[PDB]
Amino acid sequence: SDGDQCASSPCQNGGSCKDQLQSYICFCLPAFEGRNCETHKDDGSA
Ligand SMILES: *[C@@H]1O[C@@H](C)[C@@H](O)[C@@H](O)[C@@H]1O
Repeated sequence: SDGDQCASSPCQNGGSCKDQLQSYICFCLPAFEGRNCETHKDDGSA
């Protein structure tokens, strides 16, 4: 009962949305980045 910021799935790139205290959190893979998982980390050779 601390606000629901996971109704329209704010996460992206198949990110997992989880309702947390105050705000929320997007659980994604280690190869992804960004607040809403919208930055595919494709480097490999970098
Ligand atoms: C939610 O967590 C993320 C990290 C991925 O494993 C998703 O497939 C899962 O549903």
